[PDB]
Amino acid sequence: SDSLSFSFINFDKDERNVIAQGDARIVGNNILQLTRTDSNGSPVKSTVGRILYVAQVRLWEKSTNRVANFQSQFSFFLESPLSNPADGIAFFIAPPDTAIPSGSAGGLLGLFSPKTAQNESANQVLAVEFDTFYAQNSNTWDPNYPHIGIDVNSIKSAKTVRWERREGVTLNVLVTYNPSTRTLDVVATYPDGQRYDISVVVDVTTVLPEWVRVGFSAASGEQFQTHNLESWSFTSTLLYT
Amino acid sequence: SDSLSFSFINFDKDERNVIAQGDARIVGNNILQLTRTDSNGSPVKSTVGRILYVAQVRLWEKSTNRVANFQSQFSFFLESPLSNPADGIAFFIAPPDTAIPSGSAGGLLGLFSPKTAQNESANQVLAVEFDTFYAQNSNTWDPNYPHIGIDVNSIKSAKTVRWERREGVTLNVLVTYNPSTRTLDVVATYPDGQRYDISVVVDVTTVLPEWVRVGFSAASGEQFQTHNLESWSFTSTLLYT
Ligand SMILES: CO[C@H]1O[C@H](CO)[C@@H](O)[C@H](O[C@H]2O[C@H](CO)[C@@H](O)[C@H](O)[C@@H]2O)[C@@H]1O
Ligand SMILES: CO[C@H]1O[C@H](CO)[C@@H](O)[C@H](O[C@H]2O[C@H](CO)[C@@H](O)[C@H](O)[C@@H]2O)[C@@H]1O
Ligand SMILES: *[C@@H]1O[C@H](CO)[C@@H](O)[C@H](O)[C@H]1NC(C)=O
Ligand SMILES: *[C@@H]1O[C@H](CO)[C@@H](O)[C@H](O)[C@H]1NC(C)=O
Ligand SMILES: [Ca+2]
Ligand SMILES: [Ca+2]
Ligand SMILES: [Mn+2]
Ligand SMILES: [Mn+2]
Ligand code: NA
Ligand code: NA
Ligand code: NA
Ligand code: NA
Ligand code: NA
Ligand code: NA
Repeated sequence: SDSLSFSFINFDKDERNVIAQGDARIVGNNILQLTRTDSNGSPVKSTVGRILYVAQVRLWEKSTNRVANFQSQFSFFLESPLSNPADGIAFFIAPPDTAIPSGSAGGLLGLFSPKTAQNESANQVLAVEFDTFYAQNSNTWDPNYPHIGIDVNSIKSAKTVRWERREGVTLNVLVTYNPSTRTLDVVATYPDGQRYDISVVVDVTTVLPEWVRVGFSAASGEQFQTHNLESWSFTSTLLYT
Repeated sequence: SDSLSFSFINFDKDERNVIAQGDARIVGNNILQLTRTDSNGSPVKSTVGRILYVAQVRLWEKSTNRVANFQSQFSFFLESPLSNPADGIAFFIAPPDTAIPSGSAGGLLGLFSPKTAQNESANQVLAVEFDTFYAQNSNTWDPNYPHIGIDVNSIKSAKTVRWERREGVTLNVLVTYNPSTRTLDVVATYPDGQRYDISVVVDVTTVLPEWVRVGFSAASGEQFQTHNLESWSFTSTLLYT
């Protein structure tokens, strides 16, 4: 598998190529609703939902010293009646058998377990998070404001940028990885043009195994909001260093 | 799933995204060998092997009047000690649960059943075949020469072009479907530039279900040859009519 690409303009309730985990489901109006809702569509507490694309990605190959580039383009929106809505949505990459960890319904975003969430040697997760909940006596690892972060085997982001959450508004995101510069970059844009950029140097060959799956995760703990993925397109190609 | 693309520059023995059927196997030299060989690598009688890509393709959608384009580019070579090597290799599209039919190890190319092989209403197969065996008292449906054919729910090709088999030589093939003209085109070239073209008008929405898998099939009956797929790339995008 030297390359893979796919796109979802919207989401099909009869989709065949998506592994859904936890509370994730595709709605009648073709939106991927990651976190659980009640029967009126209102967000609920203590929920994780994730999706992965079914086909595995060859992220790198040691025998040929190849590493893949990738791009992930997606749009999402969040809704909540709360002044401190939680917890957030993330694009992520993990081993193919990745499953929702225990204790992840909350600030761990469905991605980490409490005992190991800040121990990089215990994890294999690369993620780009949109984090709306940052209370300093609880999400102690966060900066004290809403933020976009790049997470490298830890819920404490390697780097963040201050972000503004906008109730019901769709954010457009492009995540790219350049293996020649080992740079993971993120550009997020709201409809009025407000832009957010964050990037880190990261060697994926030390973070993740050779074969991975890619997808999204979201969670709510005591505070809550819906996490709605509208669309997603992904591409990856193995390249020589 | 609104688009899918993938590429195999060669074949990984540890590939994750290929469904292998029958005798198909990936060699230590990264070649997909569709038909069975003995302990010395010599081709044998009465064998079928097929592969499908794991991710399903949405080829069309009735309720929205969408139909997908597709392109499939691939290379293969055939080897045999026989004067009448058989039976051939085909790129094919079929329902996602497609399995090797009984009686298909021979001129039916792993694609059709003997009692229904020329009854279009009984089948759901679109294929581009490279057919090396054409004995008129046996493969009665074939022209009396080696040929490339487009098969629309029948082993009797809707159209063929005369072809020359070249022992051990790689043929490079591009198959494309244009939904706006309903045209399926095939262009095949040998390394010296010798070219073969064949095309048909076919409405895939009357041939195949909305979701399909794509792949290759090969078979040998009483006469035999190896069928070696070297590389394959595919793309499909679902579009409005
Ligand atoms: C009001 O909720 C805040 O205060 C509570 C009492 O101290 C905390 O338990 C609570 O933490 C949980 O919810 C948050 C927000 O969903 C989540 O990030 C965290 O991991 C816990 O699940 C929160 O700080
Ligand atoms: C010597 O093989 C030829 O003659 C036999 C007796 O007439 C046929 O049975 C035989 O047909 C089988 O093999 C061919 C070639 O592999 C295959 O195309 C066909 O479907 C049968 O399996 C062949 O004509
Ligand atoms: C971090 O994780 C490693 C690997 O699982 C473990 O051996 C180590 O004890 C952990 N360290 C801390 C400080 O928790
Ligand atoms: C062709 O197949 C159809 C559908 O399976 C069947 O009803 C019909 O009898 C067949 N026609 C033949 C064998 O001539
Ligand atoms: Ca947080
Ligand atoms: Ca034949
Ligand atoms: Mn954070
Ligand atoms: Mn034929
Ligand atoms: Na692939
Ligand atoms: Na909702
Ligand atoms: Na798959
Ligand atoms: Na995880
Ligand atoms: Na051979
Ligand atoms: Na006939």
